[PDB]
Amino acid sequence: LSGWELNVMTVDDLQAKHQAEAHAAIDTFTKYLDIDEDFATVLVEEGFSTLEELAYVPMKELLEIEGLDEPTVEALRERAKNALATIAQAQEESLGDNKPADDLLNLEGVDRDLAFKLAARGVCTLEDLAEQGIDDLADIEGLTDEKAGALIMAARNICWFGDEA
Repeated sequence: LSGWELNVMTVDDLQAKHQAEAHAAIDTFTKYLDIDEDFATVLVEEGFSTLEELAYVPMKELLEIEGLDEPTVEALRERAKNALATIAQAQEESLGDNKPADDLLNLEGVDRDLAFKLAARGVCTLEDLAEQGIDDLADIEGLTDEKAGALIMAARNICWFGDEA
C-alpha cells in the first residue's frame, strides 16, 4: 500500500518497539564511562543506539551533560571505534550467509572459493548436493559443465551409491 518494510513480530513483550526498544540498551554501553559507573542517567533524547552516526556530531549539543573532561572524551572516542567494529562484525555476520563447514571443504576440487560459491547457491550439507542435475550446475564461475558433471557423479558415488551413514 505505502511501499515500506512493515514489521509485525512482537505480541506481548516489546509491545511498543519505541518506548521499550529505545529503553533497553544496558547491553550497549556496558563499558562506556568505565571510570565511574555512578555518574548520571543516559539521555534518551539522543539514544546512542545507532553505533554509526555517533562517529561525528557537532559539539553544540553534546556538552549539556556535566563532567566531560579529556579522558572522558577519549573514552568516548574509543567506544565509538568499538561501536564501529561492532557494526562491522554485525554486517559481516549478516552478509556472510554461507557458513562453509568441514563437510563442504573436504570434497576434492572444492577449495575455499568453490565452497563459498556453493554455500552462496543455497546448499550447506551433503544430502542436497546430489538431488540436482547438471541442468542446475550452471552459472558457476571458473567451472565448466563437464567438470560439474564429473564432480556431481563423484558426489553421488560418495553419498548415494556408497550406502554409507
